Amino acid sequence: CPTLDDTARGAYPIDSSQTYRIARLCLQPTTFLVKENGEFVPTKLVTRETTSLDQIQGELKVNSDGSLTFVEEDGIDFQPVTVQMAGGERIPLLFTVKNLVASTQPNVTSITTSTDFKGEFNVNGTKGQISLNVAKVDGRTGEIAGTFESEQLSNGHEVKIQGVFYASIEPA
Ligand SMILES: [Ca+2]
Repeated sequence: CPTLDDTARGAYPIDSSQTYRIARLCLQPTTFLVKENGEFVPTKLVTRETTSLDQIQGELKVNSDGSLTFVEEDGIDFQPVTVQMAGGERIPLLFTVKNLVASTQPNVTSITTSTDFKGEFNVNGTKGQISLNVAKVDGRTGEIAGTFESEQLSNGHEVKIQGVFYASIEPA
């Protein structure tokens, strides 16, 4: 995924008289864990091609409490990934956030390094939860970066996916 400029700094103010969108959200997994004996255990990524989900986008709606809700409306729908257990079993997964609806804390006056988005997604047989932890904001450009954690049930397994993300926020 893209990265922020090395001098990126500040907060990204949110004008309550305007409406906003996520123009691009890219999720780059760094870890796939699969439940075995009740424990999420690490697996090795086998897929050599890109595993990132990119181009995710949609409105950021305002709720009655000043929180923002991101509604995914377009983007790459899924990425097929294969991971390998320690003992050699290869497991195909579809990494996705299709139909994501995710909200921030109340009283959004600016996107900062303490902003979080939490929500759920669901597509076909997968039901999932994800948290986006913003870690860096470029207030000039609307670019943000952070880490994410998702949990879902893809292909008969319970899977946790974690990684880094990049996003760009802008007025409608
Ligand atoms: Ca944070």
